[PDB]
Amino acid sequence: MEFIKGFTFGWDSQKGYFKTERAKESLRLMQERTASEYVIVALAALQDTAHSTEVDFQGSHMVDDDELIELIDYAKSLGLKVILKPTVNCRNGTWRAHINFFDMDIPGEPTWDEWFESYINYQKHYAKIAEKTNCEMFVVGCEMVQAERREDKWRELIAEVRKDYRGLVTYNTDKYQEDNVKFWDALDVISSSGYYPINDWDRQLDRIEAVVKQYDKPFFFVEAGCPSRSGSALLPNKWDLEGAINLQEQADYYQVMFEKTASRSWVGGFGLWDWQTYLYDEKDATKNDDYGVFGKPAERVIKAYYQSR
Repeated sequence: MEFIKGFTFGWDSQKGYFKTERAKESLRLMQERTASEYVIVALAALQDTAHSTEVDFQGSHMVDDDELIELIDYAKSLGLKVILKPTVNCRNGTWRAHINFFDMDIPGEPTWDEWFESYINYQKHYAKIAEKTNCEMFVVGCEMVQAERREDKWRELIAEVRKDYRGLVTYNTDKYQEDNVKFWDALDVISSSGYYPINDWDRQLDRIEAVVKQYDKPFFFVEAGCPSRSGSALLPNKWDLEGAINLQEQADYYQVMFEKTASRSWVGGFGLWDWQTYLYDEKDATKNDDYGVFGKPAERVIKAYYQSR
């Protein structure tokens, strides 16, 4: 596997976003300003709470199949490779790492089999799209920490995805959880959200290196990045961190992340987080405290390193 110079796209998208010209424009800017060669198209189905059972991918929150195929087709037209990442959020705000049910099946109660029935049908639907558009990779889940223990149901899901998609298949685990997943053998690539503190890269990379050396599969940080806020470089996963705007902090994180990881040949790339479909105007970049790199010093750090290799 080649080093994945990737960037995440579309996380802000709702139904209709991908029909628009500005969506196509945000994508080209992302390729030109970053030198990304892969785009990770991250989408979010909806379920009501962390313990609901119906996973909704048809509502206004979700792009339609045709505008998704247009957008992927466009990315490939720009010369991009495409990684398709369909995940789930909760309407009540709960981070999906908490989706979880009783180990036992209780009569009046939601079960793992119900949630996996819906989530697998969600997954199969976009596996079919990943195959017909020839996506290079498909990531069947994202940061499902409390659900990772159901390795039986995940392999069932993976099996169902393989019936629909011939390509590379991975699961996206959370920071510090790279070894929590006991089903990497059923997959082709290992990937985590590498939101690691700016002062802790040596210890964490060393920990992950021992884990991936057991598997003989490529690995990459399918999520990684940092808001431009004071305090963000210590907790870069915290999207809602409270801090003053700080563009240098974001660039410093990126600069150290690449220094620390360029030495590990097993770090197989990044899905940097994240590039919005509806991009803010450049004039506004210096006032943006968010993950975006457009028009910030970090934009130049990322492209320079993606040039490096």
